Amino acid sequence: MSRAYDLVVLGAGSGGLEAGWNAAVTHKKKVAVVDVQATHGPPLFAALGGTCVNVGCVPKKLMVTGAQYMDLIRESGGFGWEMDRESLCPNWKTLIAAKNKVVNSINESYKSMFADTEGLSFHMGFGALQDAHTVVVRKSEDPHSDVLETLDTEYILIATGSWPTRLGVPGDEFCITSNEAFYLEDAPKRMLCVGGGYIAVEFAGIFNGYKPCGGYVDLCYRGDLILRGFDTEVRKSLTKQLGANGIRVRTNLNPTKITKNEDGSNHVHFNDGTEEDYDQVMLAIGRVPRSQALQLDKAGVRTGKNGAVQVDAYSKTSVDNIYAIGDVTNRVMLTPVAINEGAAFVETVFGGKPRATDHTKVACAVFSIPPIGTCGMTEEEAAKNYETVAVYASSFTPLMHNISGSKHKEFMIRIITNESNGEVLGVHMLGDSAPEIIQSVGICMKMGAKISDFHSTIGVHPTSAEELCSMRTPAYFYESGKRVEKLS
Amino acid sequence: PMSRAYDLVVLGAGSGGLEAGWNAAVTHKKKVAVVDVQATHGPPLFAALGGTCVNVGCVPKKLMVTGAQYMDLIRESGGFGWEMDRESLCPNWKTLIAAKNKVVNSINESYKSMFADTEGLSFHMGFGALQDAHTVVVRKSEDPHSDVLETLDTEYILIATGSWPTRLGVPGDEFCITSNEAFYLEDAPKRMLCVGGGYIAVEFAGIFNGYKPCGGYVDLCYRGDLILRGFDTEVRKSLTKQLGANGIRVRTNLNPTKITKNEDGSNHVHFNDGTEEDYDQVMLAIGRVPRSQALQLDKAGVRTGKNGAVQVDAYSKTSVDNIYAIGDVTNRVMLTPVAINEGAAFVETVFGGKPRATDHTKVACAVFSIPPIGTCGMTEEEAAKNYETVAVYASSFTPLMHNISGSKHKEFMIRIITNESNGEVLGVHMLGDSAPEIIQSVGICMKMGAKISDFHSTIGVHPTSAEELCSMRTPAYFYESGKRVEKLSS
Ligand SMILES: Cc1cc2nc3c(=O)[nH]c(=O)nc-3n(C[C@H](O)[C@H](O)[C@H](O)COP(=O)(O)OP(=O)(O)OC[C@H]3O[C@@H](n4cnc5c(N)ncnc54)[C@H](O)[C@@H]3O)c2cc1C
Ligand SMILES: Cc1cc2nc3c(=O)[nH]c(=O)nc-3n(C[C@H](O)[C@H](O)[C@H](O)COP(=O)(O)OP(=O)(O)OC[C@H]3O[C@@H](n4cnc5c(N)ncnc54)[C@H](O)[C@@H]3O)c2cc1C
Ligand SMILES: CN(C)c1nc(NCCc2ccc3ccccc3c2)nc2c1cc(C(=O)N(CCCCN)CC(N)=O)n2CCC(N)=O
Repeated sequence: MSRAYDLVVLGAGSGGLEAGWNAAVTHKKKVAVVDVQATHGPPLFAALGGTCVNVGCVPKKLMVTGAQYMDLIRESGGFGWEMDRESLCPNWKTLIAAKNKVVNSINESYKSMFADTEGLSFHMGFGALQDAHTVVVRKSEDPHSDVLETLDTEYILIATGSWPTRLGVPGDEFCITSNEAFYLEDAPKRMLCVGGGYIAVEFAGIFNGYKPCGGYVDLCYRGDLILRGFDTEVRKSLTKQLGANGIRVRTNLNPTKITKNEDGSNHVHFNDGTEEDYDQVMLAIGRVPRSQALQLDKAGVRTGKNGAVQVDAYSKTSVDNIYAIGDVTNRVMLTPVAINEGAAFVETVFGGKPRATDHTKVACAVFSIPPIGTCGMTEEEAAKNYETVAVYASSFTPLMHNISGSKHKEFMIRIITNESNGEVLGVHMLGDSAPEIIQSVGICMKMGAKISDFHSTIGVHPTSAEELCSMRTPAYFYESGKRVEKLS
Repeated sequence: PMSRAYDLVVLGAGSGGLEAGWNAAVTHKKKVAVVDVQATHGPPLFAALGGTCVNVGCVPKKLMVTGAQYMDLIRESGGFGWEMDRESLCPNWKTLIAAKNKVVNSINESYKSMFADTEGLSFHMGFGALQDAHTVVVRKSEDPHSDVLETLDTEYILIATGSWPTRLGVPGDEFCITSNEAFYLEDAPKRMLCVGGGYIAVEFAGIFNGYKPCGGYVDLCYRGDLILRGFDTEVRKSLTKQLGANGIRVRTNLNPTKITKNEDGSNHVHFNDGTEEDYDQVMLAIGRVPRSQALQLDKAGVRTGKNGAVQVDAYSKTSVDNIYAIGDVTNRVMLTPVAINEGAAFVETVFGGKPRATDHTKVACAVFSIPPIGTCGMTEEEAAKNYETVAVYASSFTPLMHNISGSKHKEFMIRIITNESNGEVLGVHMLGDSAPEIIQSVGICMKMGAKISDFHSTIGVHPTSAEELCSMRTPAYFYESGKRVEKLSS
């Protein structure tokens, strides 16, 4: 008697719109894809495309690229580009519109996909399990709410991604998350980004860019230094060049309460004791698995660490026929990984040859101004595992930044080796054009690459990149996981 | 053997000549002498302390090209909300030229400082020419009959005089200019013919383009059908498109025949197709002869020929046993990170006593036009005639930033050339923004024998122009035995 659908994917995400499209076209199995909304926009935010196309990195980088202009219009003067530059402030209006046009360009492009592909079905609403083989689609995350559709399936994939995490404090209602920020009407004059994640730091740089003439962006981390887990030396070099943009970072400082004001402002109590009136208060304080209202309890698939769906090597949950990927698994909160995990799922089940995604030596980026590329492990972690760690480093001020007046801007490179055999463990880069370089580095590292491989390679002059192959001498080492200056 | 004044003389403070001079003077402690023709950058000799790559080469070029790119990244800002008076946006050439004369004349001072701060590495200011296998005489002028200042007595000699812009070889060449005179022009040129299809005329075509005074144009001009001889076909086509966009008339199959000054001062240019047009300037970027024609290598039994290319073996050792040559005057590969690598290999050879030969192959080049290009390895065409079964992976698109910019014609082209036999990457070719940065890290993967099966099993970075290198799994076409097909005849 078999069954009606072969698969039903919960979430039209980076991770779900791989898994479906691969099962429907490259294995011709019947697929349903459940997602809450047609196209981007409040109040559902996340749409067809996922949380990295609508309220993700696609719109993020567009606004960041716009925010890069402030610098490049300031700098221009030194190369003889004579300009008004006495009241040149931008227009947040025309950016968000042009940004929407493009997210909306993608929103309608993916619909064409369903209509024009046989065996690939859209089902609008909230997904929810009733049993191992039954996925009820409703109007609300509420379970007493109305059954729009009832899908009958052999397999269930879960790809519902993240949802940004809240402070749970007085006046927490008056603050905003990443989502809300993409759909603000004006450019906050007085601005506060809370947190120290890529989430925040990027958004600082954005808001920093679109200031009405006079007005500011305060950062706020509850710890000592911004960007937990990144290269400590790099994290510092950033906090300075952030400072030079105008961004006032503050540290070991947490809000205690917010309240709304006379003119709709937000009065903010701090942990230190100071009180200020900002126009907007962004909580960029990480994000968490969205596994609450799927009723996994009902079908009996384990969750745990902040509701993260528990999965084996191969993305298989505690019920054999249920699977999970992307951010709800909680393995890496990224777009390119959620994809890979989902492509590996189809190769495993419908594919034929079992496979599970390789989560390490993942080249990453943060689009700060100026931006960071990092792949592999920090000297801090390297010291813990490997016998002998060697640590190369170099830093310099690119040629243009002599003429450009931005004398502070500097490029910084930090390579980390296993001295046991002279193999590369991590590569950490700050400066403009970084994340472009880390990608093609990230390939060499995947193969397995020694510092001798790097310094045995002729340069591309003149570029920021060529100091990858001009780093021969180590700056210090680690033995027993303890810092040194030569091998004893 | 016999006790000499210096251990090593070097003719030219080049990228090569200064790498050799320094490594010998500190890590092997020899008494080195380095000859060059002037204090600092500028006319009439241009090339100075720091080589034909810091004074009238790569460095100051790539500043001016960063300076040109701000034309695009201004009328491009408009779409991101950057409303600004673009009314009569006339850029000041003088302030860019000013800015760079300050920057170069600081690397020049910073070279003086290392010389006078370094144990027995001496600088000698003149035209250094050979007297015998152990002698180098330094004259005030390039003419042999010119006054003598020094006569260096040495065990070894090194030739690092590099290259020199080649003449057009046609009446009216006296009225033209080269790379050299361009860096030191008083005003920016209104009507500009950039003559030649080398990477140097191309890069320089943007300079006059970006910095063209209002109501002015630039024409590129070349011998053949497709500019940048020897780069990837599909790149060279797709580039010329965007030079058109940028606002450049690329007129191929053209070659000026005669030039004659006018009344105002502009240049009246008889073309090869019986055409006549007027230009305020005419810059030739047609080639680089090795620069050996006044060193008297004949006189020391050093063998020249092949344009002036000093004849050298797999370890840089010339026809004479104590004399060596490196950089552009050798005429192997004419990049700067080669001249340097040819230098420090030469010190490991002679003074190190653990010989090493410089490798000229799988060397990543890059061209700084607008947009730029990054290329390492061999072109589809060359590779199909070395291999049973080549396989051309290809991809191209418009970025996110141009989606909203307006210049939605802009593209980022990535073509991977593999040997189908074993899927090993014989060559990568890239157009578009941030290319030369990405290729540098790619040239490392290829030097480790990169296979395609490595590229598309490495997780990507979202969202980046580069990430499309790992996205390519399906080959566009193949080349079964030197002839393009559409699938392998299996
Ligand atoms: C501001 C921001 C910037 C980012 N920048 C980057 C970056 O630069 N690079 C990078 O690699 N990663 C980035 N990320 C991370 C990346 O966006 C995510 O890791 C990725 O989108 C997760 O894909 P996914 O398959 O897990 O599902 P998601 O992308 O989260 O998609 C989930 C979607 O499925 C649907 N859905 C969700 N819940 C349910 C439910 N209960 N029932 C039914 N349908 C549901 C909704 O339509 C929702 O939009 C960023 C994230 C954010 C928030
Ligand atoms: C416009 C332009 C752009 C370039 N762009 C790039 C690029 O992007 N990337 C790249 O890798 N390469 C580039 N190059 C080439 C590079 O800059 C150098 O020319 C070369 O790579 C280094 O050669 P060299 O070591 O012989 O140096 P050179 O500088 O050529 O050494 C010779 C120097 O010695 C002196 N000298 C010359 N003749 C005599 C003599 N008879 N007696 C005494 N002293 C003498 C002069 O100062 C002369 O400059 C470019 C060149 C030009 C002209
Ligand atoms: C090969 N591939 C991975 C995909 N191809 C296509 N269409 C045909 C593309 C193509 C290009 C060159 C080819 C050369 C030789 C043979 C076949 C080719 C097919 N649509 C694809 C697609 C992946 C997808 C797809 O699902 N995504 C495409 C994301 C691209 C964003 N720039 C989102 C995802 N699931 O990861 N889509 C959706 C259509 C679209 N462009 O919106």
